Amino acid sequence: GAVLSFHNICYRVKLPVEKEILSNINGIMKPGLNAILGPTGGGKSSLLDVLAARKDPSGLSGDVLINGAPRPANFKCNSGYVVQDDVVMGTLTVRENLQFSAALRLATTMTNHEKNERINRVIQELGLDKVADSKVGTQFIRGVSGGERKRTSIGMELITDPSILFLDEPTTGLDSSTANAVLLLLKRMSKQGRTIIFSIHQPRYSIFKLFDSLTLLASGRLMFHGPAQEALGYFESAGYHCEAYNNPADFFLDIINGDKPLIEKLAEIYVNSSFYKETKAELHQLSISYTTSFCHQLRWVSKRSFKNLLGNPQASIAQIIVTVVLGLVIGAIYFGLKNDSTGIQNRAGVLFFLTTNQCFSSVSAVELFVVEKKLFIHEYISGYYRVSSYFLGKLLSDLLPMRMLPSIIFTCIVYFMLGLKPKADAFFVMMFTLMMVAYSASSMALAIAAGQSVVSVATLLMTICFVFMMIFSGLLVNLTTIASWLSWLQYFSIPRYGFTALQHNEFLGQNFCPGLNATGNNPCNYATCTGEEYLVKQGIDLSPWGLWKNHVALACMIVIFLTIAYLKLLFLKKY
Amino acid sequence: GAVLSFHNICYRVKLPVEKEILSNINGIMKPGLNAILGPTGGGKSSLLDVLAARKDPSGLSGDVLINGAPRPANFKCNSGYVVQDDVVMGTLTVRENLQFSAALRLATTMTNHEKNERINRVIQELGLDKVADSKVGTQFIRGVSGGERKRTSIGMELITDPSILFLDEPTTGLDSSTANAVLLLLKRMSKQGRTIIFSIHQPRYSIFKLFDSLTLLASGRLMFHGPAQEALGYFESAGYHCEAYNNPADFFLDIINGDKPLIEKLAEIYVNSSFYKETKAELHQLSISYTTSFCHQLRWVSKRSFKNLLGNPQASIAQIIVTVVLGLVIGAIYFGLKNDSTGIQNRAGVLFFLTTNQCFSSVSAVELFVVEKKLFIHEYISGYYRVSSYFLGKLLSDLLPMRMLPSIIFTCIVYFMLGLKPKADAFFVMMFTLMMVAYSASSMALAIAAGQSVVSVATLLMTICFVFMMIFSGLLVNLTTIASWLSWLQYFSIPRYGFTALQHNEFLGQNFCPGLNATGNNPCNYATCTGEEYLVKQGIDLSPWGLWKNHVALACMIVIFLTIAYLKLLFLKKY
Ligand SMILES: Nc1ncnc2c1ncn2[C@@H]1O[C@H](COP(=O)(O)OP(=O)(O)OP(=O)(O)O)[C@@H](O)[C@H]1O
Ligand SMILES: Nc1ncnc2c1ncn2[C@@H]1O[C@H](COP(=O)(O)OP(=O)(O)OP(=O)(O)O)[C@@H](O)[C@H]1O
Ligand SMILES: CC(C)CCC[C@@H](C)[C@H]1CC[C@H]2[C@@H]3CC=C4C[C@@H](O)CC[C@]4(C)[C@H]3CC[C@]12C
Ligand SMILES: CC(C)CCC[C@@H](C)[C@H]1CC[C@H]2[C@@H]3CC=C4C[C@@H](O)CC[C@]4(C)[C@H]3CC[C@]12C
Ligand SMILES: CC(C)CCC[C@@H](C)[C@H]1CC[C@H]2[C@@H]3CC=C4C[C@@H](O)CC[C@]4(C)[C@H]3CC[C@]12C
Ligand SMILES: CC(C)CCC[C@@H](C)[C@H]1CC[C@H]2[C@@H]3CC=C4C[C@@H](O)CC[C@]4(C)[C@H]3CC[C@]12C
Ligand SMILES: C[C@]12CC[C@H]3c4ccc(OS(=O)(=O)O)cc4CC[C@@H]3[C@@H]1CCC2=O
Repeated sequence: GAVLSFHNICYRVKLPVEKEILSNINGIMKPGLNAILGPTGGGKSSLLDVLAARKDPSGLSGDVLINGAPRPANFKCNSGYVVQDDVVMGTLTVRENLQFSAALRLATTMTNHEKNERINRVIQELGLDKVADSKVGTQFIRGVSGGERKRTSIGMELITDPSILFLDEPTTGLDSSTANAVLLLLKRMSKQGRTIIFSIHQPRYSIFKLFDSLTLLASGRLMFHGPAQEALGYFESAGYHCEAYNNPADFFLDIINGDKPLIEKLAEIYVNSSFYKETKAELHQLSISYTTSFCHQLRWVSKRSFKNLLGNPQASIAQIIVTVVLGLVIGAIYFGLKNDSTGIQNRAGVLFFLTTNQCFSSVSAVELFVVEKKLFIHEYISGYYRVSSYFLGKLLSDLLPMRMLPSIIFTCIVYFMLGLKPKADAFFVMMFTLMMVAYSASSMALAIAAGQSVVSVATLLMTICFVFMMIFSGLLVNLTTIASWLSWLQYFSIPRYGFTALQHNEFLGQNFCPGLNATGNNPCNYATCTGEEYLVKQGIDLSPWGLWKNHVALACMIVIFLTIAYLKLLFLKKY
Repeated sequence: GAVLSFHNICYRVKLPVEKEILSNINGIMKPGLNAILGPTGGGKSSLLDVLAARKDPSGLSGDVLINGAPRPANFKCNSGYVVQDDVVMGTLTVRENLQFSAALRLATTMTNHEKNERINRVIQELGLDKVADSKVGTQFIRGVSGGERKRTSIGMELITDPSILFLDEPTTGLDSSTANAVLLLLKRMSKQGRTIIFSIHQPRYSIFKLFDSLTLLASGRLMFHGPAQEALGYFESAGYHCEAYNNPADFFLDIINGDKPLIEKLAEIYVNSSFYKETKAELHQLSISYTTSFCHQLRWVSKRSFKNLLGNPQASIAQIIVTVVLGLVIGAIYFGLKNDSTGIQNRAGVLFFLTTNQCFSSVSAVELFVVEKKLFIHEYISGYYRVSSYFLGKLLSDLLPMRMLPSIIFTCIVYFMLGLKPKADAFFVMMFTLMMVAYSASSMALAIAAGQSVVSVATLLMTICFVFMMIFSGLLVNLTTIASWLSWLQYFSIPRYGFTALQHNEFLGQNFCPGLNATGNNPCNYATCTGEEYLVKQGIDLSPWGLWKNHVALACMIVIFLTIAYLKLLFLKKY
């Protein structure tokens, strides 16, 4: 089968400040059951990642040679990597997660019936039949414990039918007789050609027999590499005796920890050993395309995020409910506005609140998008889909429906309850304008929080930007008294465009005076008797170009921010 | 030493829907080294909690008898409980955490020098000298690994000099030769009278010798209880043989898992065993005050939260910085307001924004308070302090300084930059009013989010309430057109009181007309020529009672909400 091999592996990590993890490991793997066993945080996951082509190639001083020839281009297609920290999506069922992996990472012509057959096979083999359709962990719903979740994580890669396999701590938290079941499964599979590579913590001596090739790492340096049955012989020759300890693994790990630095002494002793010579001799003897179409990747990512949204209420149902309640409350407060000395303040207040609420709502959904960062990274480097597919899928999942909906709710209730402009064109223009401001706010939210780690800083920055934009809306300050050298910032406010468009189609045919015919017989200034005078004092144009110009400014903002978000994703250091 | 004993322990957990965890355990502990070893999620933490008096006594059908006499009142004073999930505060150093525990849970007359001596002793013994003053984990700052963190958690109770000790999975993630160090320490201590009780996952056969009394739990039922050296004899008699397996613990746990339900068969076999008779025979043979003063508990909790705030920037430094920047920006935008046709809109906008920003800021700090819920619960049931002490400590830590500060910043910048009322009394009234609204918003935040689990729902509810309150502020809707049967809600708005008080001392001596002397020669209505006419149209009283009444309404809201928060804490199911 696959014969991975490496030569002079080294690595460095930037703390301008740099360190070395993994100092100079020289070794060969083989088809069968290979292993990496060493002290925690000594270089176990690091080496596994480096072998899996999952770290930035600005540190692997050295190489990797599959069967001699360099890493084939489909290497990430032909191998599975079981992560160490359970990147399984919490709001789905187990069977749906496995369906997801099977649908994306397998062939196309395979009938769905056979995919389900394989899924049931994995479900039985991993010991998951009871929780097969249960719900994985969530903050609201307590879910299956680590055992079932980790077995889910392992199944997600086991379903891929890989010809190479990688695992990082496959049994951490698995119960003693379920870890044994897992490893007996692995050993049974590792007799058909699959080259298994994994780390492990304190295996049982029964497990220890199953191994073929063993590798000890402690503080980067390679300590031993050879068959597990001769690990004992090596240490026995180098002045140690087995019989005192009964589980070889503990004898090995105690030797490392002292049961003039020792680690270097062990390293320089190994480099003097015959195994090293055999390693060097054979080593010198020896010397992206995705599976399924774009439409399919789009379909399946969109469906998964549909399921996630329906499963998560605090961003989907909570928003709709608070929107309905606010619509009703506002319909009650300002009910039946009067064309009177109060109508101007009332109308400006209503329009400003609708606009600013449409703006500030978008933060919740972008938080739900941000928390997917690590999951997305792991799914990408594992070769699921293209970046563009993930992007458009998330768009059609959340940004399209959950933001198009509240605007319809708000207009359909408020508009006729509050007695705004009574024609139809004004109704639909209000509806469309609210849609536009919602989408633009979402786009800015994405472009700010596309590629960020922590959700609290993203939220803080987003709220700061939105506050700065709404300060320029036009209600809080009369825009014609802002100084000359600061007015230019008025063009950068989404609420400005939205609120301006809303006022322009509302105030246009209005007059707020006791009797319009003979209220001008005493034509005092500072009167605002007609609506248009109020519109002018706020600095707004009157020909339809004012309204449509606001709309096109909003559309341009949408497109620009979406492209910026896509670029921040594409160039992100996806490692 | 202490001889805990129990009889007919049972428990139930409400899923109106109920289950049984821990079915009918009957057993004795003794001074020395006792243990609980059984399959994961089979009843190991549950029993330990029940013995530790840490579950609601609506399920312990049965009893616990220390040396025969019932549980003494200082039982939570004389025992330490090492939790399973690392409730150590992430933003402190290790030595400061241990100082905290030593200062609260030990005597008073002990000189601080000796407390530090004990701390160094524990630091050496637990293997923590290197990270003794490092920083525990944080999102912003990567921190010491679980090994060091778990040793910190264990030290926090080991410093108490307890005459009884409890541990739940003391070694999960500890390195093989550090787990061995921990357990050799425990065994060495368990020869001086301390009655150690702990669970464990897959101990080594070397460790297995150290035990004195063993206890196997699998699906609630008691499987075996007797010395670890005769556990083998029991199973050997009941048709099993040891030699096939080399680590007794794995032989035991494999027997449970099948290496006609078996679990009940084992239970009914045990109840027929001689050990059961000895247990029954001896069992039938056998048959809160805090340490330090209030001032001291207050001092130390306040100091710890001081350290936490300084260590956390996103709620302490970020707020001050954004406040300064907003102060400068607002000072620039409205610079030098004019008593002119725009002054009314400008002034109302500035005052409304200041008020609503003071209101909406309080959410961050209350989030930081909410995330302390589980930590507070664990520290209370462990007998650190009184509830009132924790409450007043958190108040003097966060609510006092971090909310008193921004108001001073805002007034000192904005007030003179924007040319508001130019006397001093108005300056200080604005300052005091902003302080009051800040405190009232914080109080409502606490009373809403005192005793809540998830931070996202608390934030959502809080923002909904704040939005509903500001809708009634007076800028967005003219309060005299709200219907009769909804006006009463105007008294429930903090922004209403704050904004009203701010407008009342500002608009009072003002007139917004071209030339005041002969602008009334054309006395048209809908003019708002003087400020007071604007004040009246908004429905505000003019005698000083308007201003002071707003202040007293705010003070009453503060007191009411603080008492409500304290009651929600006190009656909380602190188990
Ligand atoms: N990205 C990183 N940043 C900072 N330090 C790192 C980074 N990667 C490794 N290190 C450091 O290198 C040392 C070894 O890390 P390593 O990844 O090999 O532990 P590990 O293999 O994952 O052990 P385990 O699998 O049990 O968790 C660690 O002490 C760690 O501090
Ligand atoms: N408060 C509870 N609510 C619901 N179920 C519970 C509760 N306490 C226990 N259980 C149930 O009882 C079973 C056993 O729980 P238990 O506490 O004994 O696991 P455990 O001892 O803590 O195992 P481990 O220590 O490794 O975590 C679990 O399956 C759990 O679902
Ligand atoms: C019902 C209306 C009037 C309440 C106002 C909206 C807020 C307060 C309500 C509306 C719907 C509610 C949510 C409905 C469903 C769930 C799922 C549950 O497992 C946890 C609570 C949670 C997340 C609720 C939290 C509170 C919530 C968001
Ligand atoms: C990176 C982000 C913030 C880029 C900001 C670009 C925005 C502000 C740009 C994109 C298109 C631009 C608009 C293009 C056309 C018009 C119509 C014109 O008669 C007035 C200016 C106006 C309305 C522009 C204002 C600025 C504008 C809206
Ligand atoms: C638009 C303007 C005002 C944005 C203001 C952002 C400033 C005030 C905020 C944004 C993100 C914040 C940073 C977030 C994380 C860290 C890392 C930590 O180890 C030190 C504090 C530090 C560096 C914070 C300091 C305050 C900070 C820089
Ligand atoms: C739990 C929450 C909603 C408590 C609500 C309490 C509020 C509404 C209470 C607390 C203090 C009260 C105020 C105390 C004093 C005055 C001054 C008086 O000349 C008019 C009534 C007025 C203004 C009261 C109105 C009601 C009031 C504001
Ligand atoms: C209340 C409001 C939503 C949120 C408000 C807000 C929220 C945070 C804030 O500052 S912040 O520190 O929380 O970042 C300031 C403001 C000022 C006005 C703004 C709106 C007026 C109408 C509206 O619906």
